[PDB]
Amino acid sequence: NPMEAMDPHIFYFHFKNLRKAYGRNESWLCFTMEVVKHHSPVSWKRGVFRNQRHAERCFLSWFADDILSPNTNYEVTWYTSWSPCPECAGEVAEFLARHSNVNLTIKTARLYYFDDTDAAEGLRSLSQEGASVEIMGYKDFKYCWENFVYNDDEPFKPWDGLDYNFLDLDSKLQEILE
Ligand SMILES: [Zn+2]
Repeated sequence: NPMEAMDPHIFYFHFKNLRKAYGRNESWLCFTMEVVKHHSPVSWKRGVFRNQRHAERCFLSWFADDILSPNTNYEVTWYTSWSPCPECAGEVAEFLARHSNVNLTIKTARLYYFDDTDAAEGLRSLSQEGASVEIMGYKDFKYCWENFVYNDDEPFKPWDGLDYNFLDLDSKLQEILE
């Protein structure tokens, strides 16, 4: 179901942190995962998810059906193009509350297009369930380029406005969470 990496043009298009930019009708989810008991990690998995159900649900389906074992722990990290929608966000926090051997860190390139108060709550329900929510910065984009993109060993070229858009996004995110 999931992919290993994505085409460089899909990365630069869906992961540009232009807070308000339509054309991104899909939601992409880069993930990395560490499976571990009570010592060091005994395995790991990374990959990419696209919308085809949202990309969030395509993860939880694949994850539960193929990976989740009751006597093992999971350190999951998400890099999403759009921040998770209210419906998926609630279904993740419900998963998080029932599965304590899973910890999630969500980094998003963007929040939402409109100021939906609905969406700010799902982002809060997530945080209340122990999940870590943050806005992707230069280092996160750089990390996704090197790990989830067929980059052909080309450097990550940051776009104009990266830091400025992240700054406006991290501001709005912090107000949501507190
Ligand atoms: Zn969603």
